[PDB]
Amino acid sequence: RWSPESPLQAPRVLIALLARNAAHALPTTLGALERLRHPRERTALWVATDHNMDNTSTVLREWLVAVKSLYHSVEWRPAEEPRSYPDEEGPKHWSDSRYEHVMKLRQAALKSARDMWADYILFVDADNLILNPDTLSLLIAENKTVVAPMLDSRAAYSNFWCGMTSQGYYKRTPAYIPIRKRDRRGCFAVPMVHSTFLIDLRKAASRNLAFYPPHPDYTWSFDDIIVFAFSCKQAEVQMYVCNKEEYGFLPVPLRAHSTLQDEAESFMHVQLEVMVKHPPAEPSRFISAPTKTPDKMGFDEVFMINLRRRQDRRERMLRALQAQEIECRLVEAVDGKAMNTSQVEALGIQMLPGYRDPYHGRPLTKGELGCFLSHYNIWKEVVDRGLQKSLVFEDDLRFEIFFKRRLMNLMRDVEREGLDWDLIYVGRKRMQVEHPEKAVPRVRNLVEADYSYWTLAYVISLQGARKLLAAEPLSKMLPVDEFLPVMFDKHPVSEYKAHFSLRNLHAFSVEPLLIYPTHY
Amino acid sequence: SPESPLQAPRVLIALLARNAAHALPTTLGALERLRHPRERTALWVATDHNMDNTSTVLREWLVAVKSLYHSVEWRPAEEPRSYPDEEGPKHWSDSRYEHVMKLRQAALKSARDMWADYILFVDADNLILNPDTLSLLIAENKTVVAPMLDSRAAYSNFWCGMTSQGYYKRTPAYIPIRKRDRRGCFAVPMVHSTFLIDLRKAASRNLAFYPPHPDYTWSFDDIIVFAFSCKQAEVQMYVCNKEEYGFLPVPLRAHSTLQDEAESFMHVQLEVMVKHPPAEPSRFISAPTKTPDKMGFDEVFMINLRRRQDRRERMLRALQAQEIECRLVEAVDGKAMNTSQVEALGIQMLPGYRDPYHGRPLTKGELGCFLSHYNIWKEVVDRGLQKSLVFEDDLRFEIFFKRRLMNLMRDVEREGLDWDLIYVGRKRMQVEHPEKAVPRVRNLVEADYSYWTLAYVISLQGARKLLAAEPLSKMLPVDEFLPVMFDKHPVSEYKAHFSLRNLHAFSVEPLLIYPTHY
Ligand SMILES: O=c1ccn([C@@H]2O[C@H](COP(=O)(O)OP(=O)(O)O[C@H]3O[C@H](CO)[C@H](O)[C@H](O)[C@H]3O)[C@@H](O)[C@H]2O)c(=O)[nH]1
Ligand SMILES: O=c1ccn([C@@H]2O[C@H](COP(=O)(O)OP(=O)(O)O[C@H]3O[C@H](CO)[C@H](O)[C@H](O)[C@H]3O)[C@@H](O)[C@H]2O)c(=O)[nH]1
Ligand SMILES: [Ca+2]
Ligand SMILES: [Ca+2]
Ligand SMILES: [Cl-]
Ligand SMILES: [Cl-]
Ligand SMILES: [Cl-]
Ligand SMILES: [Cl-]
Ligand SMILES: [Cl-]
Ligand SMILES: [Cl-]
Ligand code: NA
Repeated sequence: RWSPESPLQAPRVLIALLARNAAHALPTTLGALERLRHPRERTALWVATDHNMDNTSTVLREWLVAVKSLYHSVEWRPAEEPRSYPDEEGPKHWSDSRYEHVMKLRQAALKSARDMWADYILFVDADNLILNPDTLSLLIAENKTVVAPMLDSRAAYSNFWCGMTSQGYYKRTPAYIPIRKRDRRGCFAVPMVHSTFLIDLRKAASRNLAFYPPHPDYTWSFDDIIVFAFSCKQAEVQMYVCNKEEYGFLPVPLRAHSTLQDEAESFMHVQLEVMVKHPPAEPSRFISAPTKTPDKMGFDEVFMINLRRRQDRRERMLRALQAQEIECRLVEAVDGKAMNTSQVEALGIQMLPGYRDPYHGRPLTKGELGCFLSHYNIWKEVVDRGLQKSLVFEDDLRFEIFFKRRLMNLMRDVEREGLDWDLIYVGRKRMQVEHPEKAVPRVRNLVEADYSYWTLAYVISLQGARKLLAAEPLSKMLPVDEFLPVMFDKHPVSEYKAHFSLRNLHAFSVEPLLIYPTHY
Repeated sequence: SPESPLQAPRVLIALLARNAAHALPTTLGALERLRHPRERTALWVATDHNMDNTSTVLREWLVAVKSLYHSVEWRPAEEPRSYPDEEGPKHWSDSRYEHVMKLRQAALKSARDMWADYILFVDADNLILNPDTLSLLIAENKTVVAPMLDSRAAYSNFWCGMTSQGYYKRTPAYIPIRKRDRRGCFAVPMVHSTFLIDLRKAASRNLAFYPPHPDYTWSFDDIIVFAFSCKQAEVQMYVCNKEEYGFLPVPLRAHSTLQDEAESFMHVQLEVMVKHPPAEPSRFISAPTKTPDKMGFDEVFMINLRRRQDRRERMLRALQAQEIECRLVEAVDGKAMNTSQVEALGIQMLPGYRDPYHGRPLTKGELGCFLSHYNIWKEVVDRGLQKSLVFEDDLRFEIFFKRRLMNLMRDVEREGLDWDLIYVGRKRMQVEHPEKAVPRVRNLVEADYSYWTLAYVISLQGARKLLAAEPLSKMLPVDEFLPVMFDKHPVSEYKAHFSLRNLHAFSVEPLLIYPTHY
């Protein structure tokens, strides 16, 4: 008698989470873990927290109380005091006592996973955003003993090394950049993975892995990720990292003497990166992130040019600003194509005679016409309202880490040196690279702007806005990203600089650039 | 870059023990020796309503083995020692049925809560000889599968039919499965006692030992409730008989006794030693020492060729387990006698005998076999042994052999019966009609034509009658010489050579001893 058997239940996974000073990330992080597409009855939670200066243990307690019932079992290990290690130089410093405790904690979770007869233990760092809900399944599918998903960061940094130095140090190899950029996809044998990775406790070799104490043959630095990575060579467990698709993101780790506000803003920049091509990462339905309140960053006005039909750029940029606690006046761009040639003459507009595209030798486009007129209207509004220092934004740009603090301090430095300035490039395309641009003395992170090529974001002074309107550019219309290099007299073509008599613009660029385009 | 092997699946062995002290050294010994990794095994043990030291045996075993297993759960309950609504230790009152169903549901919840792959139920008196039974059952990849355990009778731990009312039902499938005629894993409506549940299967979630299913309307019986639970879960119960897995005592009536159980499980140990080495106990439990006696006979003999050590040790083991003590009579090797030593004894064959099957004359083995029985006959007369019991060395003891044989001799001597010979093991030849009953003495018949010498009781008056005929001059095979002496041999030529055939011979009925190999 043939009789069909019912399906096998999903593998049993223990999600082990260590949390110290992570209240900034838990709404986005724990919310992602809830929504993992793995049956919660085949999932268990293991949570350890201590040495907190923020309200990390409170947020965890409330999340766990909220989801305790959906899971197979929950383990809760808080420790309110002490709030910091007796041998630390700061919270972002990795002392040996901190290295030891975290090693003991991951061993504790590992033993905890073994004792409950789980199939897998998945480690997730508290600021590791596992955006893809299928990540756990895809990692279980590769059938590796220790496999990790390649999480994306703002820099080359990711949760894996391609080389190692026979003394445990990091090592570049030709394979890193290809894997990191998803040019080669697959699951690659690597000497080091960390942050988030999946251990398959079904494999016999997993019985020989340990996070603490180090292997008897260990002879390297007291460093948690090195100790575990060495446990894998001795167990002959090969570590793998996969990038076959996107899984999640993570912030670049700070230095020892970094602050918590550094870390908080770093994870906020992670949320920005996600929004470059994804919807904003949603929080848990039981945890709320604290209300933020924006400001103008000390400028007199913050503009953002946006064409009304570009709705999604608008919503993205306003989300990107809200999270940075930045507020702006939205300025509706002039649709150049919507201008019949009658309305073009009604404003006295004529192209700069004999203008050709620097790459296709073509005339001024209706699109560039509207772009110029949008900035021109902002210059007109600057003079009307007498705005001393205004910040101008276009609507398709990605922000650097610590954008607000880094910009507010250059303005404070420029002011304390009383620098006579008209225009400060916050984002541009530096066309003069063969020798460094002339550093501006006494003002850190500021150079004299040579030939540039964009208008993504700049700071304009009321003096500068007068100098630009003064040139009467409407009659000699030129792409605004070239009208400016003409005005600070660094444009290459001399024929163009002839049509403008008084080219007296003090133009400086922020160095390095704080704003880049989304698409490149 | 190769991946390491997967660990063995995770099994929880659930063990409900009540009044099992007679079995646990043997049963637990079998379990602790299963070929399946101990780290991939967990123990769940619950005991209560004990009248024997079951609690102490399990505790003694658990304390020893605890440190080798993934986990040990342990649920003892010393008081009360018996159910308030019971009629005896072998009575299954509703309170017992309810408590047992709850303990199995308790184990099923335990196996689930600990993320086990399988829960294995083994009753405390189920002997799992085959160490591969657990691995073999896991391999069949079923959701509820039981190994077919062997019993002394047609009983086993499965049914082939179940009525619309939940009652047992015979089908033509049962006997071939039971005898290992068909060897597979067969879908059946009932398995119990020892079976394996696959907790990896989504359907195993719907299984429950207690409470009964909402649609349940049958008797408040534990095995029925679980069987109906699989039905509602659309889980097919299977039983496999591909090889031998283990043995199992036949259950007893409600008004049965603890000693009936202890001796009935000893018969499993006996049935095991028929074709296997004896079933060893756990190396962490000591079995209770046994004090052998003589059963009231003046002597108990056991004929054994000195060369046949295998037979000797087996019989000695079988006798010790039954608390019976014997006098080993080294047999007479009829083949080792050169013709001159045959003549020294003055032995002539009965002129004309030929085997009723292949027609050969009397053999050398049949000679020494007669001389061994003959030499014991002399020793009964020598020592004045009123009643003695004679054993050969290749015979299979029935259940309750000791008490049943003692009780017969007791009814015999109470009725003052003029007896000479009592077959305990034989081959009955007259089978057309029943042999004659001996009034006022149950389980005893006047022996007609018989044809074996496995086991028999003999009296001093009988030992004299045999030696009186002086058979060494007219020697038949010893098993034909007796039906001559009590005047039933079909060959009147053979009965002619014996002038006086006055022997009073009887037979236990049914027989208490049978041959091992046929
Ligand atoms: O005393 C502590 C220190 C850290 N953590 C937790 O352990 C994880 C460490 O995260 P961090 O952001 O603080 O660490 P980094 O971003 O600096 O990157 C880390 O990546 C590895 C983590 O897998 C190693 O911890 C490595 O030493 C370290 O550089 C976090 O989940 C943190 O919350 C604790 O529970 N208790
Ligand atoms: O109060 C109790 C009653 C019983 N048991 C245990 O239950 C198992 C089965 O009981 P028995 O072996 O004494 O009874 P049976 O030999 O007759 O076989 C059983 O066959 C099925 C096996 O489950 C059913 O349990 C059925 O009720 C019962 O007859 C035994 O291991 C016994 O130790 C307990 O632990 N506590
Ligand atoms: Ca981190
Ligand atoms: Ca039984
Ligand atoms: Cl420093
Ligand atoms: Cl310092
Ligand atoms: Cl320093
Ligand atoms: Cl114990
Ligand atoms: Cl049979
Ligand atoms: Cl039955
Ligand atoms: Na420092």
